[PDB]
Amino acid sequence: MKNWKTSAESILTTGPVVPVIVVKKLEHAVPMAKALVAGGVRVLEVTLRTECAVDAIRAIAKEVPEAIVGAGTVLNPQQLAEVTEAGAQFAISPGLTEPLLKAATEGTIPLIPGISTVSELMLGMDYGLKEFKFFPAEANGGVKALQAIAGPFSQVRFCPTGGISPANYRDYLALKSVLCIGGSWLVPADALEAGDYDRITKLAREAVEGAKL
Amino acid sequence: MKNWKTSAESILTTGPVVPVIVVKKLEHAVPMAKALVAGGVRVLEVTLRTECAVDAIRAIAKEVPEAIVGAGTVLNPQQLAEVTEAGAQFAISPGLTEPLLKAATEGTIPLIPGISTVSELMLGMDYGLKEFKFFPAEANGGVKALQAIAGPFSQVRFCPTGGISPANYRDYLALKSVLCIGGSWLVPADALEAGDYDRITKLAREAVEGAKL
Amino acid sequence: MKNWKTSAESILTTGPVVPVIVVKKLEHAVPMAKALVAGGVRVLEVTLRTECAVDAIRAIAKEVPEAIVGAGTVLNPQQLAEVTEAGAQFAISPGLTEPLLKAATEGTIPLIPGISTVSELMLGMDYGLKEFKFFPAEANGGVKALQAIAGPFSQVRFCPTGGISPANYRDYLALKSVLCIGGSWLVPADALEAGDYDRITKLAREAVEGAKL
Repeated sequence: MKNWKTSAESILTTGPVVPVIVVKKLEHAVPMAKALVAGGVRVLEVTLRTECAVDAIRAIAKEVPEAIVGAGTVLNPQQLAEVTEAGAQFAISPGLTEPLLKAATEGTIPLIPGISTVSELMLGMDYGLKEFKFFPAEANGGVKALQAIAGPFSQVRFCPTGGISPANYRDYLALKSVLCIGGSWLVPADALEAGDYDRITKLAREAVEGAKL
Repeated sequence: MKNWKTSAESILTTGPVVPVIVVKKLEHAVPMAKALVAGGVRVLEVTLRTECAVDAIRAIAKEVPEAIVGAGTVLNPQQLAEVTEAGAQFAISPGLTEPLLKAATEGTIPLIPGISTVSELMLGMDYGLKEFKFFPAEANGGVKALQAIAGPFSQVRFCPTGGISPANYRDYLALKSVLCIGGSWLVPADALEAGDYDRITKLAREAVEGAKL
Repeated sequence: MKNWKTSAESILTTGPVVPVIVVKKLEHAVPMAKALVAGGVRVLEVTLRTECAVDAIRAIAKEVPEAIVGAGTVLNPQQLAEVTEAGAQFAISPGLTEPLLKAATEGTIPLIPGISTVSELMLGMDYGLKEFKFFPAEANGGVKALQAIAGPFSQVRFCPTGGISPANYRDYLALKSVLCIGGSWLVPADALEAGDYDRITKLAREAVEGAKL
């Protein structure tokens, strides 16, 4: 993608786990980010699901240069522009649309959009995309659905998200078409409150080590 | 929606159950409508699946003005225009398309379209819709699928239809994102054959009572 | 379809099984095709998943006149034009897109595109299509998903492909909405590589026989 200095591919190959973060209290954002990085996890997807999401991205971009912070739940060009202005290095959407694909490919940061069907995948491919999220992974029919969906497209790569846990992420990572998975367990909503970051570091370290072979 | 004097939201918040109606003999339409209204069920989806469907909508709008009569299985702008002219107060589609979303938003009655994936949901959201049918519910993976799909979208509301019955409607109604469900069991064929409209009134009454809490 | 001398329907009604072919070695294409025809299987889908695919289609169209050869994995107008020029009698795609639907209906050969949802089906129906692939059949939820999806569309017909084998093709063929199925087992990759043509003829004959009643 000519307008993207950082490729979507590089974002996904950084590590085997991309945490799907929901941040309710802004003050927890930076420490949380540092804790994840200290555990070996650098690509951070801050979902636009709370009022302070954009401000958390901005704060993490400024105070934690060691993170590759991005946005999640980007639903339209308007939000895409807002997270870009805030410093997102990448954007994730749970699905795709023509206006979002047009705005993203014309913009400066990579978009890795979710798909659930081959038709949706083909529409992203019409805009030159090769990297996608497979969301909701389990609900779309998990590993087997993903193996079927990917069968006719040898060059495509995914980051399945949705119902993935330490119990099954290895099943996904074993696939040739999968580069990494998205998960919510590295940052327990209740771990935030009270200032419990060592817990988060530990979980991240275990996620990374549990991913090998 | 600026062109819609009756909102899509008000159609779905009217009651917990929207009967999905397949009218084979025109003469049954009006008495069936009155019987459903007597039992407290007023939002009536007359599917464009039988030859007399548009005539039933027109007869119900004329003889049972208190019912909120609408059309179902609306597949394109041409059908939407026909049911609108016939007196439909709302239109339901099993899936969505851009010309259908465009024609609907340019028109006078609300469209509540079905979606099965987040991408389809996002395309509806680009036209500013917030109310959707989740069809076919069970085959799309039922409750869990809907819970995964709805997780990143806090403002959207659904009316799941497809495989819902007394056995499981409460499961769907309990979700925060669900306002009502679509079902076919309120109008049994044998009650019509018997002219036992009281059976239909009773079933509607039970559907509504069984939905509380 | 006015620009299609051969209807999409005639393609699907020719036989109960359409082999999904992956030809790695160009030299094996013609005798493979003759072996399938000798076993009673004429509609051949040569997928655009190998470098020699378009040449295989050309060689089969010229040399095995009793075969109805077409292309598979057609992803955009460019590929459609190319297989059209090489002699394909039909095109199959794993999903659909407006550009693909528009180029196909303006063209000379039938496109039977795959769908997974009612919205995808409706988009195809906006361009006048009545015949579709249901891909990936099993991952989409198999027979039940297909039954639910087709319930509101009495005129639509399908060719399910994806996870279908002798163990279950009968379950699909028994549906009133199914005209035939697509499968990969008649042409085992290892038989094509070695030139086991009597084996291929035998598998084809068993496929056809096992499909009755």
